[PDB]
Amino acid sequence: LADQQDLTRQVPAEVESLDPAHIESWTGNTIGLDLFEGLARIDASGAVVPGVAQAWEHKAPDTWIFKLRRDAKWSNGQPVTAADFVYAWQRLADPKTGSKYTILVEFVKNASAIIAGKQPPGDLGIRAIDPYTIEVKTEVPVSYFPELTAMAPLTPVNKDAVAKFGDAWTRPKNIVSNGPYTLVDWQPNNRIVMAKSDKYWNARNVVIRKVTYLPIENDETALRMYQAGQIDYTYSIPAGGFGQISKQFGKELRPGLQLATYYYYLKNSDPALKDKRVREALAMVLDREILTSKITQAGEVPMYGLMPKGVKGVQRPFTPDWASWPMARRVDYAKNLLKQAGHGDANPLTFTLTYNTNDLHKKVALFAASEWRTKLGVTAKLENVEFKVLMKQRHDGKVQIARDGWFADYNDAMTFFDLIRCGSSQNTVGYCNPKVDSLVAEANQKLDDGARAALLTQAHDLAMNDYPMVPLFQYSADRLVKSYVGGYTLTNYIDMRASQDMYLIK
Ligand SMILES: [Cl-]
Repeated sequence: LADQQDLTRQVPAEVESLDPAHIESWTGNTIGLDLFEGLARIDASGAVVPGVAQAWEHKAPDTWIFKLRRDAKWSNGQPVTAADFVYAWQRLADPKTGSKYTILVEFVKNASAIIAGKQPPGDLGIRAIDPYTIEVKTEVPVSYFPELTAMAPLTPVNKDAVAKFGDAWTRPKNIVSNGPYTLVDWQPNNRIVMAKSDKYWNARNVVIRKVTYLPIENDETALRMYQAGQIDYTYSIPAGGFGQISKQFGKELRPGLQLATYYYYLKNSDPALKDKRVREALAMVLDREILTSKITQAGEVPMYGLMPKGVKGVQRPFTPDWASWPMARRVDYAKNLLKQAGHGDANPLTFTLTYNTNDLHKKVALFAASEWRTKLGVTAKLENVEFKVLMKQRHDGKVQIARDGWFADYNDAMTFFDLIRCGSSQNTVGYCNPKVDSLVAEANQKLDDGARAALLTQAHDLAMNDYPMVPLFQYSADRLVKSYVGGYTLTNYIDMRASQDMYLIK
């Protein structure tokens, strides 16, 4: 081990919140999971390992038991118990809380009714049998339920701290948390600093003593800082840079694909975008082969639906008929769709295309705009905003076409269905197809995984034929991590890599 154990990690934007109930993003989960620990954790390899729960058991199809360790503590020295989880999950489910991430608790018994305000939060199917024993009842059987409990929004929250401090409870001077690190400094758009916690039950095995998170929007600037030794661990690499970066940094460039999809949000209540024919036309004209081979260049794979190849629970991704058509044929068909929809040359379309400030996103957006102009005569005006603002605008439908992207929360197709299920808190495009939903509910009754998969595949295909959004490609996991950073693996496919699992060598 190295004498010094400070780690500096770059994140793509200012974090939206450090309150587990309001955490929505990759950045929020990465930072929040250093500060809070749930029933389980995802380790450096991507494996689900014990968190506050030392063990768990699938006692019945709809029932899980979690046995908590007895020495889990909050940062103020108070014990962590079953009651803390009951409170946290009820709070998450309560619509008065206003969480945008109710999807994770939705599998729990009665959660839907509670979210809808039909039943009180106390009815939620999580119970403290005793201070160290948790019982969770689910609406339907979920074989992988423990994976979900490793995400930030299901971490416990300290009732007293929230009660005493209200909206200021996550401020460094007020916050109480139970993870391997405690928050020392939070300067928005500047830095977040955290220090190893001596109260964490597994402190003796936590090597990294200080973690610094720097929000840097521009990948090139991030690269410069990495090169200067200001950063040990980047978010990604600049678009089009793989070649020169590989030559200069070699194996520090950690390669792979992620279980994550890059796509354009479409406002489904838009007067034009509400027409499936318009959405489809916009989708079929974009050349994802050129996009990936010439613009992104980091191994990204063209995608036409939400399911990345390799995700458990479906048989295969969605690949539309036209994916293998000559472009000229693609364009003719798409122009005819616009005509059919009443948006021919007599009624030209203009949209605003909003993305979060970043060089890759800008490049992708410029490409889409030119593609749509030259092939369809559709005008997309580019607009860049801060990521936090973009997220809010998508929720509120204040953007028409928007840069979006989803990282799997767990390795099953269900995580991607959170984007298109009627009424889901993360269905921001506003799509609703009851047949798709009923097919999913049916799939989740199947006793056989094969049968389940078939139905989920059918439901996914059915949804994508409606083109509720525009999938572009599968995210590349490529990033730079210094040679002296140990513990990094290439098998963490959802890219949930906690600081406590790494260590500095040399
Ligand atoms: Cl394509």
